[PDB]
Amino acid sequence: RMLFQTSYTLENNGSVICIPNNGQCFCLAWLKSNGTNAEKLAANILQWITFALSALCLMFYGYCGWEEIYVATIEMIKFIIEYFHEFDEPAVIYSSNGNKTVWLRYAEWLLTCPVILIHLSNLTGLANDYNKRTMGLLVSDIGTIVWGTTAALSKGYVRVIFFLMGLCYGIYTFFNAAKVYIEAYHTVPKGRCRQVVTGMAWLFFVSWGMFPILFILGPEGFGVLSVYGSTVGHTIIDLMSKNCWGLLGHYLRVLIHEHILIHGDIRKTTKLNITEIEVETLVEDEAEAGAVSSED
Amino acid sequence: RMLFQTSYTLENNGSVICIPNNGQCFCLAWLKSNGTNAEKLAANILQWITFALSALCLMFYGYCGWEEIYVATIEMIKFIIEYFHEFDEPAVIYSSNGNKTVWLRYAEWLLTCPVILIHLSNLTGLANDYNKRTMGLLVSDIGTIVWGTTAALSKGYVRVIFFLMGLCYGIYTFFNAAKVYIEAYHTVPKGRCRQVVTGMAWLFFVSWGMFPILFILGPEGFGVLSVYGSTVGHTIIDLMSKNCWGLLGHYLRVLIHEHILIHGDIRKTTKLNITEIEVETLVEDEAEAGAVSSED
Ligand SMILES: *[C@@H]1O[C@H](CO)[C@@H](O[C@@H]2O[C@H](CO)[C@@H](O)[C@H](O)[C@H]2NC(C)=O)[C@H](O)[C@H]1NC(C)=O
Ligand SMILES: *[C@@H]1O[C@H](CO)[C@@H](O[C@@H]2O[C@H](CO)[C@@H](O)[C@H](O)[C@H]2NC(C)=O)[C@H](O)[C@H]1NC(C)=O
Ligand SMILES: CCCCCCCC/C=C/CCCCCCCC(=O)OC[C@H](O)CO
Ligand SMILES: CCCCCCCC/C=C/CCCCCCCC(=O)OC[C@H](O)CO
Ligand SMILES: *C\C=C(C)/C=C/C=C(C)/C=C/C1=C(C)CCCC1(C)C
Ligand SMILES: *C\C=C(C)/C=C/C=C(C)/C=C/C1=C(C)CCCC1(C)C
Repeated sequence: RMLFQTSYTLENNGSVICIPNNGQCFCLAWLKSNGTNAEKLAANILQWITFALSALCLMFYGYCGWEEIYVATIEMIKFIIEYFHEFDEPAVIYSSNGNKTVWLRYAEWLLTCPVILIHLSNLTGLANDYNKRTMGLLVSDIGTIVWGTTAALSKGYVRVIFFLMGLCYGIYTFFNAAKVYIEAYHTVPKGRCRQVVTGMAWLFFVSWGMFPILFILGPEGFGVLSVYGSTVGHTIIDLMSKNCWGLLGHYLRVLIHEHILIHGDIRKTTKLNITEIEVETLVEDEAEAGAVSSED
Repeated sequence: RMLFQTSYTLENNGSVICIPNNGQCFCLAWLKSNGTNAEKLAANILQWITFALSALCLMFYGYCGWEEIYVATIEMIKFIIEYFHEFDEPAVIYSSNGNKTVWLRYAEWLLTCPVILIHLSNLTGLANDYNKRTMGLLVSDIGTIVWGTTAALSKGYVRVIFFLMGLCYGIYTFFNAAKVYIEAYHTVPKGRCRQVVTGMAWLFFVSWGMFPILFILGPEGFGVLSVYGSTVGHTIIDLMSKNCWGLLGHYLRVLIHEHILIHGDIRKTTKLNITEIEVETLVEDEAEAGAVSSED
């Protein structure tokens, strides 16, 4: 079934490989097993469940809001490609140094990173503007993925360097993502909205933190995980990172917009000090509309 | 000098290739010449000249302004890698379907696309905020590059489809980039500043428009251009796209900031209709500060 050379003969007591002169690329490295049938079976189940959640989130969003639908849109196109060509090039890149690189995974990331990070910069959905910090988040995160993809394509000390360059960009991303969530928390009304923001923060840092961990564990790192093993781990954090996070996002947005429908846009001036930061706290009381320096 | 297999024997009248069983990947496709010595020589000269311009722009910017320096920073790191490992994997990816993909080129693009597009969204350097349109520009442009990179890694009708998907995202980018330049033109003071904005628009559309043209002409498309031929074409549009555009950008920014130093921030309300758009026209006269509906 492969469309590289899979048939060869060993000659001179396995010191020579002879192949048909049919123009196909050849490498033993490419033919290594992707894992056990149990790992594969587990991966095909989690993918269908991902397809189901992607399908239901989309129809649900069908009843502003563009970031959640798009991540579900990209996720459904991803599943149709997995279904037909999951291990066909270039869903997997089989390269000259013998590496298998899951370009399918890194491509989806590059596609939706702006969408997710714009949504990070718009949790309430009320903003029409994005600050300087949003721009640093996008630049740092895209650098991270570009260095990481380069690390996956490389070997030896070149892989180590590009991974370290990704980690430096990544730390800058995590640091600034943390400030956004802190501002969001003190912006939204006091009740359920702050539960959802707290939920989104946990989902975000755990699921995003797991990507560099799965890199180090996978064939791109120390080869602890098999390819199916890596797919299974990716499906779990994929469900958290995309479907669940966007679902919680849409829910938060609904709650905020309903607050404007009942109480109206009643802002405050919570001056944080987690520094000398400032925030417009939506409240349910018209009376409350003053400067509350809550130095953290 | 290659670190894939370069030594082989033809057997049974060229129907069989025999290779040392040394674990190296092998493909004839990878060994095709990259072009003539004249093409190579031309490419090495334009690269040094690019290194020189990248070096001088950086020192010059050394005497806010972060987008121009970064593009020169990424450009210098690019040249040191070209100098030592231009045709080593993964600066070029040699893949199982026989393709050579210049990952070096696509990586630089992904890295700086936010930087350039943020700078597009900040020509005057006075804005502290970015509108909804900036976000669509970044999402569309990163999609374009992801589809294009996928097209370069693919073959046959799969390459055609991903290229078309890139073109659809690309058209959305070009359309919205055009509106930004139109707003910028009617925002800046009447004199030299509008010459520079006009210069930046021409540089941008010509240099950005040439990338899909060089794709179609290169090994990733109809193979009209050789690899050195493609490098030469890339160096020319690289000089325009990065160094020259950022230099004109820094110059514009200086002019605008000097306007605030002499006349001060005197805005207007030029209501454009190229629709029902609005603009804050910086003027050199305190008197002029009214609504000028200039329906285009
Ligand atoms: C064919 O090459 C193989 C290399 O595997 C040789 O087999 C082994 O021989 C050495 C003895 O020098 C042992 O260390 C290994 O234990 C042997 N077996 C294996 C499975 O590795 C074999 O001797 C060679 N034959 C000739 C004629 O050179
Ligand atoms: C070895 O294979 C080659 C294939 O190139 C054969 O060479 C050619 O033979 C055919 C005649 O059937 C001609 O059409 C070509 O013009 C020949 N030359 C070349 C350069 O292509 C050759 O006949 C084969 N030998 C044997 C014993 O099968
Ligand atoms: C801020 C977010 C917090 C979470 C961040 C997770 C921290 C992971 C860092 C590990 C350093 C260890 C070195 C990593 C080098 C990776 C490259 C590699 O695997 O090298 C290939 C090998 O040398 C040839 O087979
Ligand atoms: C909006 C910006 C204006 C400028 C935009 C430029 C327009 C280029 C479009 C061409 C369509 C022609 C089809 C292109 C298909 C490309 C894929 C390809 O080369 O296919 C490989 C081939 O089939 C196997 O060798
Ligand atoms: C599809 C959805 C998401 C959220 C994908 C996220 C991917 C990452 C956060 C990747 C992060 C990396 C880091 C932090 C450093 C090493 C290289 C990586 C790209 C794996
Ligand atoms: C390094 C600096 C720049 C400005 C790089 C730009 C690259 C592009 C504009 C690429 C555009 C593409 C398009 C429009 C459609 C086909 C795929 C491409 C990625 C080549």
